[PDB]
Amino acid sequence: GKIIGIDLGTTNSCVAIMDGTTPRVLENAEGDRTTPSIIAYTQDGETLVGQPAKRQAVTNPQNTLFAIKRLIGRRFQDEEVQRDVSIMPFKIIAADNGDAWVEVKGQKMAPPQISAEVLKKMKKTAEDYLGEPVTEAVITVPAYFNDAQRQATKDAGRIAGLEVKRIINEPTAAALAYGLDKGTGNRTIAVYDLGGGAFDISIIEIDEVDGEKTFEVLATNGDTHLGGEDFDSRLINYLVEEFKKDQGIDLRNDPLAMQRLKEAAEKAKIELSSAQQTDVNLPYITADATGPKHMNIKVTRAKLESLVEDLVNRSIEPLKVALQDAGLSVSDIDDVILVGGQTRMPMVQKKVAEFFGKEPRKDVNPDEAVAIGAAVQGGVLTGDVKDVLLLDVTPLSLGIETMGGVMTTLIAKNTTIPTKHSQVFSTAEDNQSAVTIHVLQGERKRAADNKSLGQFNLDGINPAPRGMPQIEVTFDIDADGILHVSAKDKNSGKEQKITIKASSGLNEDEIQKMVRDAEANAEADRKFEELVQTRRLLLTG
Ligand SMILES: Nc1ncnc2c1ncn2[C@@H]1O[C@H](COP(=O)(O)OP(=O)(O)OP(=O)(O)O)[C@@H](O)[C@H]1O
Ligand SMILES: [Mg+2]
Repeated sequence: GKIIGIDLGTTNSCVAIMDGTTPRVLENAEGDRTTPSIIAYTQDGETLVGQPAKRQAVTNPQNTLFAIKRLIGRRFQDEEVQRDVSIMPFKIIAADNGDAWVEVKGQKMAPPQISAEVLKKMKKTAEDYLGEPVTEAVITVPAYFNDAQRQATKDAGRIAGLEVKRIINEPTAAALAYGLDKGTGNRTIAVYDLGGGAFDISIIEIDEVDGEKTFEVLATNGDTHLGGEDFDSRLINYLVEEFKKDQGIDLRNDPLAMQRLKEAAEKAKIELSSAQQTDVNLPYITADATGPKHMNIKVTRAKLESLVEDLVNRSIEPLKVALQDAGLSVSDIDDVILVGGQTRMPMVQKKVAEFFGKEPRKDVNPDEAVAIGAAVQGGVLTGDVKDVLLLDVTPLSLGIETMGGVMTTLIAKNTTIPTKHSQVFSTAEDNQSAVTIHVLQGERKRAADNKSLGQFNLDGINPAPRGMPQIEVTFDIDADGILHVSAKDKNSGKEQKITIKASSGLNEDEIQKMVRDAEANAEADRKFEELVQTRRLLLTG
């Protein structure tokens, strides 16, 4: 029946549901509206999830899994995974197929199996509230997730016993949450998302026309090196160096001490969003030949700000890029929305307010907006939420080059995504053994006047006269906006394919110029195409 919305976070997860017109964030059994994305396998053979796992992490470093979102859908040889292997206290391994897996108590486990434990806890939280079984869910992912990362997140949902009705990206979710407020129509917003695992900025248009409120992503980009875990690392390094200065001991080779220090550092960071100073007090942190040793280090907000200032400042250039990619000025941004617990740092809030020249909206909850928006999307699917449309359409026509230097369109401009279209082409010359698939974007009929998106060859064509071979070309744009182009020789069975990433933005100013350019050249483009036609469309070598 009902469709729950789940924010599956690097650090914390959250589940919400539509209660008629208003979404409700649901509390787990401890009373908490968020649940740590932490999974622990205990000595006695049971699996802990959430705060119970978090509480015993410091004593069970090998078998307490966290930050698995950094691994989900990734290959073991991925740079981020290799970077992750050294710092993580649990064992990260290569699966037989090369994926990044984990090993706990001799058991090899794929990331989706681990994240499924967190999603199952979100599901029971909802089932407890509703008093009925729950199986339909909208699950969110970062806007920077690729196909493999999205697919692995869907698999995690299914392993949790959920029907994954939709995946949507976290900034769009936040925008749906904000867009519930009154007076939010026909505005451009900036979603500044500083979570545990990454920084992400999205520019989203919320328009209201003929009673329908539409949500469209105009630009997005992210940086996984600017997340709250990186803030923690700066403070941890400071505490390590300070303890060496104070007592001549380097804690880095002591895993138990480093786990306690990581937890204390994060708590000190959080406290310094409220206070001007805090005390990191860790008794019996280690010992040497002269007995036990104890840590007591005062950290001021000014010191923390000095340690992470570069991280905060590195979030500004991604903002400038997103605005360039949307073709907008800061003066076009009508509201700024902060998402993510790391945006509660006063320094972050001031830097964002300074850049946009306006205070971020304070009626958006940075810890819950993503889950709320996922629940809104669920309400759209059931009909509980009316007059709301997530708008994702192609900005420009997409096609391939055919004989005579012509652009042949496979997907027309303004086609709703996801979409799939195929057309059969043939060879231009007798006994042609290969064709070149040149993928093009734009509105002109001359292939050379459009943008080239990539190209690949299909060879192995059996000898035959021109026009006889049947080459099926398929364009498929998936829900992640990624364009998949394939060419298949129907008589030989051979196929080749490429993947084309989504554009980082949609610049309507420039798109409309291109459209007007094409309209201004419409008759000239027709005459060009017509006498090329005087020679099933054909492909050259
Ligand atoms: N009051 C605070 N001040 C500063 N940092 C905070 C505060 N509260 C939480 N954090 C930090 O925010 C981060 C967690 O934020 P959040 O729960 O939004 O992440 P997430 O959604 O799980 O991550 P992602 O979006 O990367 O999947 C952690 O680094 C945590 O230490
Ligand atoms: Mg998040």
